[PDB]
Amino acid sequence: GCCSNPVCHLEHSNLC
Repeated sequence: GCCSNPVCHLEHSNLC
């Protein structure tokens, strides 16, 4: 998932 992703977590460090 985007949240457990690196880049997608970077971008979405909100959710995660």
